[PDB]
Amino acid sequence: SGFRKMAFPSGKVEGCMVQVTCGTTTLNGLWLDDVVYCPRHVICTMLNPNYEDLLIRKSNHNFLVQAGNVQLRVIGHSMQNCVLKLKVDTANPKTPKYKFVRIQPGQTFSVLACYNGSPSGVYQCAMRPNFTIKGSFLNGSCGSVGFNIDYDCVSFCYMHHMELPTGVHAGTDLEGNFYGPFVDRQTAQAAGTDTTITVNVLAWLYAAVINGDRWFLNRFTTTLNDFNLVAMKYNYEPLTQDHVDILGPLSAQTGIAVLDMCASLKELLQNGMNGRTILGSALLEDEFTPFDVVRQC
Amino acid sequence: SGFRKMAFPSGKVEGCMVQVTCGTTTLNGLWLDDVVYCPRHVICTSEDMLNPNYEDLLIRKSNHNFLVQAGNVQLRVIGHSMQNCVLKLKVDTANPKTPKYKFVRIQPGQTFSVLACYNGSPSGVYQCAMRPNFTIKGSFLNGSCGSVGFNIDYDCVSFCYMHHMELPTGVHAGTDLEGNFYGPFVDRQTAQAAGTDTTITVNVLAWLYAAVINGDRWFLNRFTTTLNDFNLVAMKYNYEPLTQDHVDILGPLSAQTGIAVLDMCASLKELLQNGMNGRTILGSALLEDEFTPFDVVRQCSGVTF
Ligand SMILES: *[C@@H](O)[C@H](Cc1cccnc1)NC(=O)[C@H](CC(C)C)NC(=O)c1cc2c(OC)cccc2[nH]1
Ligand SMILES: *[C@H](O)[C@H](Cc1cccnc1)NC(=O)[C@H](CC(C)C)NC(=O)c1cc2c(OC)cccc2[nH]1
Repeated sequence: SGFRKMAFPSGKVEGCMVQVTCGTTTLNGLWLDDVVYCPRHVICTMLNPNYEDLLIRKSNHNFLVQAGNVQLRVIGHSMQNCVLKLKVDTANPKTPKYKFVRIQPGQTFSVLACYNGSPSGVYQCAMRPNFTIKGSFLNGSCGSVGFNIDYDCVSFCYMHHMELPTGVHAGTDLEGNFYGPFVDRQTAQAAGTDTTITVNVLAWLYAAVINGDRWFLNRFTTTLNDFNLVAMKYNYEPLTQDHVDILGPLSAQTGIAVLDMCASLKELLQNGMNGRTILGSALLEDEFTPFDVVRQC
Repeated sequence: SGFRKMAFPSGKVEGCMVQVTCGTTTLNGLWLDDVVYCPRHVICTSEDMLNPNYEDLLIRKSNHNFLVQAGNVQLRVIGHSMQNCVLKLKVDTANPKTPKYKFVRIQPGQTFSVLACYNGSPSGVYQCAMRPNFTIKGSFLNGSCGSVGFNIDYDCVSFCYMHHMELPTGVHAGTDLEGNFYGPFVDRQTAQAAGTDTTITVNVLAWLYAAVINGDRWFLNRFTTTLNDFNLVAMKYNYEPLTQDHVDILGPLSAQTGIAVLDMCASLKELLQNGMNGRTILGSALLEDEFTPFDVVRQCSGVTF
């Protein structure tokens, strides 16, 4: 029992992390097979780069790639969306089975925060509805990646690129397509209104229940359309039938019908928590997916 | 910027986790050089667990009653020792992946990372604190036994915790890697009292500094206090008394922020007496005490391994 925000073991990703330097700039790259992936702004001196015109000026020898102390030799370079892809003479012997994945808003993943090619720490976070993440990313953290692990397979879903003036974080998938509307330029850019991930809050109540926290369990039910009315009011994401289907196995575990759980949540939204806690949080937690709960419970 | 509860990178420990089986009980072991460390309660039986005589039980046991599996490989158990509450199963092969490591006994209030494992296979990593009452509030399911807690100092893995049991209340208890329990607990199936917990005052202060460093200053007040008057508020709220040693350890944080320790304490006093008024600090509606002052500086300066 017990319930913690857990990250995936980071070892398979630790073995892919390298340092990439171009000119003055150093950040992190991901080394898989004989390719090294990193943010393309590694080639910048920043307020509106022409990335094609700045890339042109660079040649293979202008890129220094270091895997621990081993200096890799760069035999090719190309730019795909917002990532640069450096061909190196040497396939990474520690490449795990991996995939590249574009996650949907609401899904979760682990971040291995790195500096100069070396790991500092690992932590779990969620792709917000507005396509940002609330991480811990200092200068030099760019190129750190987010990932999920299924048995033996590393699904890479995020690579870090920037901090917004608000202090949240934006980045790309490993094809270099930004999540959200952001661009890799040094402007004030607006995230967008955020919202809570309702299907994740419900999953976490199911987790609370499984752990003996049941005080919020009310004697009401509600309808999907009537709950949704309340969720719009409290900037919660609309709950869909797909979400109900997803919450089914937790419903049958606890014997609490999803729409019953929705009525408990409605009353929580409408009257607060009254100073109590749920799984040791005084807030409604929306960064656990239904899959996350099942994996841990 | 940003501040997260961050675990150490777990790679060096992942290569040390194995699956240990004795009779019908399987759980996790830690394989370092030619030794596999695990909870001795692995040798026990359903009917033995109210008060096992571990010495008697260990004598009836033969190396070949112990199956240490490492991935697809199976390791050759050569010897069997018992050190306090841990078993020491000597195997033929040394772990080629053995990190540089230490065994360390930590203090209440310090933090570490747990690599939660089931069947010798890593499941997830998370950062937690040894509570003042020597329990931990983790996430541990049957078969999570023998998972380990550690800290990393650039190169060297300091193992401090090995998980043994869940108390009837749902919190966790375990030992150091010499098998000595943290707290009054014993490795038997009986009710055992954790006894009163307190909040780790020095860690709450460290986390308020982390909040200031990250732009979250609303709680900063125009007051001061002394240690003694602070420690009167704190005891009322089951906060650990703050010592001069604690104030000394916060000094680097006071210096980078411009906020005297006792000033920050005055702000915490007010927070205990009046709550947060529905507001958050670093995303939390409660006061967080699982970041030590070393954790804050480490994360905020981006230390690496
Ligand atoms: C780790 O494998 C679990 C710890 C745990 C975690 C969460 C909830 N419960 C237990 N394994 C254990 O071995 C603990 C150790 C005791 C000393 C607390 N549990 C048992 O050892 C145990 C109890 C038990 C019972 O009920 C008494 C019946 C059959 C087998 C069994 N094993
Ligand atoms: C890459 O290491 C840093 C990552 C970082 C640093 C500190 C905190 N969090 C993340 N990212 C950058 O240097 C990028 C470079 C891009 C634009 C090519 N820029 C930003 O991350 C950035 C620009 C910017 C602006 O506009 C100047 C305003 C506020 C915040 C902000 N962040």
